[PDB]
Amino acid sequence: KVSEQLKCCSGILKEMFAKKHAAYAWPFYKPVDVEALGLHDYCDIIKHPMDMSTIKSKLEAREYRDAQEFGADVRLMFSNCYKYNPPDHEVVAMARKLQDVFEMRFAKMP
Ligand SMILES: CCc1nc([C@]23C[C@H]4C[C@@H](C[C@H](C4)C2)C3)[nH]c1-c1cc2c(=O)n(C)cc(-c3cc(C(C)(C)O)ccc3Oc3c(C)cc(F)cc3C)c2o1
Repeated sequence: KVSEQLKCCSGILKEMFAKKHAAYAWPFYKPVDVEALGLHDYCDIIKHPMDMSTIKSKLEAREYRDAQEFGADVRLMFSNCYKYNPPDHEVVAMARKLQDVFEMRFAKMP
């Protein structure tokens, strides 16, 4: 059922938070601290910021109708990173390693 795939989405997000991915996952745990980093143009270029904490809140508040809507937010998080940053930047390399974890689990969902 729809509520079985949303249970898997929780498991996928929990995995993305787990210790074994912590070295490359941490930049996506919470909203980009644009204040502290002095990224004055970030909110102008990124219209819909997204992060794993915001996704966790939305998932616990059952604001995702299906896995596809959860998926769109995970991919928005990564797209925001790929959009703002050059391809050589360390955060892009970290995004890709975490996205690979997401894409494999998301694809193998029953
Ligand atoms: C100095 C921060 C930064 N500067 C850039 C640019 C550098 C350059 C000028 C202009 C346009 C550029 C080309 C991208 C800004 N991008 C970032 C950037 C983008 C990020 C991003 O998309 N995500 C998802 C996370 C981070 C980020 C966030 C944080 C906290 C404070 C926890 O919010 C710390 C460090 C971050 O990014 C870095 C990272 C992940 C690894 C690294 F080695 C250095 C970072 C600055 C960043 O930092």
